[PDB]
Amino acid sequence: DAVVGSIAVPSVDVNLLVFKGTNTANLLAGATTMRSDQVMGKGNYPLAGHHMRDESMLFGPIMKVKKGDKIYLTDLENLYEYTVTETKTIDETEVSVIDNTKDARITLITCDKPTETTKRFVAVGELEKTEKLTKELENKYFPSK
Repeated sequence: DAVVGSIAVPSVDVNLLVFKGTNTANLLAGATTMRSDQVMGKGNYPLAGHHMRDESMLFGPIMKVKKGDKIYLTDLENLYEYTVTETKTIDETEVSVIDNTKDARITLITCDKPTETTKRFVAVGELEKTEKLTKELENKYFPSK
């Protein structure tokens, strides 16, 4: 499989699998990494997720994310907790929001519409804490089916 872990935003009912690489195959599977080099809990961790007509799917609901909602990320070894600090709409050409940073952060990227658009909604969250993933934490923040 191409799964590397999970991401969860409980305030907007987002609970998805994280895939390695943003390609046409992984488009509807879940959240997808955008750089080959990005590491969880370190630098910038950009993730892309499609905005479908069904607003509840994938990264659709992160349109309604506010600061400072929690974003949970895991590689099934560690639980990485981020806190939303900025939400914005940008043009798709502004690739700068994908680049790595010195601060530990997560960058959620989705289309601002389910239709064709050159505009992207971006949610940035700063890392607040890191801890070992346990059964209880996994089931709490990344719960099943």
